Amino acid sequence: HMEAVQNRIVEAAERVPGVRGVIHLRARYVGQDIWADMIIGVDPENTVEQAHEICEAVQAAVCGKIRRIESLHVSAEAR
Amino acid sequence: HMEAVQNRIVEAAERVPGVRGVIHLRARYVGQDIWADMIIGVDPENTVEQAHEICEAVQAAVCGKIRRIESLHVSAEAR
Repeated sequence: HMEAVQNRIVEAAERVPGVRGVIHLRARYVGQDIWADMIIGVDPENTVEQAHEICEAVQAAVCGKIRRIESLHVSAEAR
Repeated sequence: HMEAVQNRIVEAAERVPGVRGVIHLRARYVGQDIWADMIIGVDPENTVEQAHEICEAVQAAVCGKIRRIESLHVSAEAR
């Protein structure tokens, strides 16, 4: 039930330009809502500002596809 | 007592090349040891890899100056 949602989250993140994998995804229910935290991989040669833009793009992409999510935080690490 | 340690932490971080402020510092005692978490500001045009190197440098600088610290995590955001 949750694994199906986790899979949809990872797939949505991986379709955003600049994502080099999902390093980490924590997702849990608060009532019927999902609260999640994730770390994406990015090109180490991207700027801090570009990494920020990719994170934002993932947040928007994931939240737009998975409507039960009411909190999502995305950070980036080199990969 | 803790504020004096927090001040030493911020000052140690600010002396590392590439640090553009301390955005966030949480520090608490676990017994006599300090466990801390901090966010530094960095140039948005630095690479992800450079930001990583600055974080490492801050970790080493802070831990070397403040000997009671037994856990320190450092991350970076644009500023």
